[PDB]
Amino acid sequence: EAEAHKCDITLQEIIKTLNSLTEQKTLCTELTVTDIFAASKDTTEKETFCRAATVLRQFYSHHEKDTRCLGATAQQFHRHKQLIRFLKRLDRNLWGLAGLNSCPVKEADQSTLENFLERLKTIMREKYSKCSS
Repeated sequence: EAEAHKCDITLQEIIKTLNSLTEQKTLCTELTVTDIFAASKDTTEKETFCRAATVLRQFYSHHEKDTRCLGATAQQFHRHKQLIRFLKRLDRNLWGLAGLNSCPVKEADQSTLENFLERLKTIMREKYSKCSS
């Protein structure tokens, strides 16, 4: 394989991964991030992945080792480790498909990661239901 539309395999898999991070999105999503869905005009899916990929980088780099998401139990420690891994995979694949270099994320106020991930699942599914025809 080689001739095709990079979107059916790499992206459908990137969708199930986007839903995997939606499992623990209540205690770790209480950390305001940037809202990249306030002004979408000429931005396509690839541009929205490189931007959301930069914000996803700060999520797995800083919160990956923050007592905030940790909690105070040994069980939440093993579960948290699984969240950081699923993130690394979506940080290289989400924008890896975009094929971009710099992505100055900046037009956005302090939104809550709860509504951010919410719009991430809605955009991935709704727009990928027509990726292939």
